[PDB]
Amino acid sequence: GSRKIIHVDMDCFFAAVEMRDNPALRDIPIAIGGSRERRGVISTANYPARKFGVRSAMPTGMALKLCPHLTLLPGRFDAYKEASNHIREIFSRYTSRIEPLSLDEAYLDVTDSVHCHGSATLIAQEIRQTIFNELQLTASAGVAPVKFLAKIASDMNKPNGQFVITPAEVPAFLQTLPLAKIPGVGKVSAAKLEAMGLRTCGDVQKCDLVMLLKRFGKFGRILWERSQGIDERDVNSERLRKSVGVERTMAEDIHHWSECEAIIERLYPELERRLAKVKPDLLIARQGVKLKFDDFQQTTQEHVWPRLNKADLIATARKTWDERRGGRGVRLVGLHVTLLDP
DNA sequence: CTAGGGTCCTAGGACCC
DNA sequence: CTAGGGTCCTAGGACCC
Ligand SMILES: Cc1cn([C@H]2C[C@H](O)[C@@H](COP(=O)(O)OP(=O)(O)OP(=O)(O)O)O2)c(=O)[nH]c1=O
Ligand SMILES: [Mg+2]
Ligand SMILES: [Mg+2]
Repeated sequence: GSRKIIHVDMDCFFAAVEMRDNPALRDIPIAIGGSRERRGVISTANYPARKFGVRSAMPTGMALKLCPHLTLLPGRFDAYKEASNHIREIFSRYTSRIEPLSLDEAYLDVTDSVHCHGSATLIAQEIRQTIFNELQLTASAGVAPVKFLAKIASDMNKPNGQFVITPAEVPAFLQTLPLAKIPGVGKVSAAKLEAMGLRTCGDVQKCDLVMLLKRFGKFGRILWERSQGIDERDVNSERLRKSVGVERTMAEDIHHWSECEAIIERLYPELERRLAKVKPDLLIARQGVKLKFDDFQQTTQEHVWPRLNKADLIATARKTWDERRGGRGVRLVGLHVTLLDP
């Protein structure tokens, strides 16, 4: 045999950084997100805000109606990136088998670690404590024989705790595990399963695999596997970004093409900078645009293209604007690139 | 009264052999 | 008295943080 997988996850990541750097924000409801005037949402919130119901992805106006004392911060990305680089270097003291999933979390494979006598429990404990020292931030961790259980486990003694699932404990832990707790099983999937009388991993273990393949395709095989603790996904330390985009939601819907082009002119230098970091010569596989309309419908138009090119993005966006807008107002415009393969 | 990044999967149809 | 099957494009969506 069994692997030893750790998932490490920072507690309230953006709000914890802001609370550390400004202690007057410790005991008051705060969130990182865009204002109502800017038609924004909540990136995350601290625990004082959360007991009022403030959640990641909530429209900021709803957040303020739920928590009128909410203090709203714009977010300091360089502060968060600095912390994220530090925790990942901490991870590297313990193993090179590191798969970051976002700024604030990573799977570790410590199957063959000679740290703490190979105890994944003590390694996770030591990683959490080293992060508290040095960074003055708290993390939670999960320890399990496979990825998705380690990720579920990191949520169970959150914040500032951990939870271990041994191979012996997996069958009991699975029997009653709500399917919605499985990463990748979101609102729509969960509801379709519920409509089918499937709520827990116990329910799916009684199910015909062919039946699940019929109704769900590949996802049905994943659901069948995870429901009995099968998850052979290896921790991969060699993943690279495959795309780069820049996009903006305007405070007011635009209705004139010239406004669309003007926004593209503002977006293009930013996309160029970012593509330059990871690909100095700007060579790409595809590039294209995104529009989102006043009804929250959105469309993307992209095409094979060898090199980032502003004039081609504008011409593309003119086509999208002319052919797909349908007379609607546009609330967002975005630019997009997909990188080459090897 | 609904962000901005991204991952991955599926599907319809063009293209290739 | 005409190509199926594979691959490539491409748009859209579920989902993740
Ligand atoms: C979920 C989510 C997170 N984020 C950002 C803000 C978070 O600080 C960071 C990591 O998100 P999460 O790890 O999902 O949330 P969190 O760490 O803030 O809360 P928890 O302690 O329960 O794990 O990513 C968004 O911008 N939008 C989102 O929808
Ligand atoms: Mg977190
Ligand atoms: Mg996280």
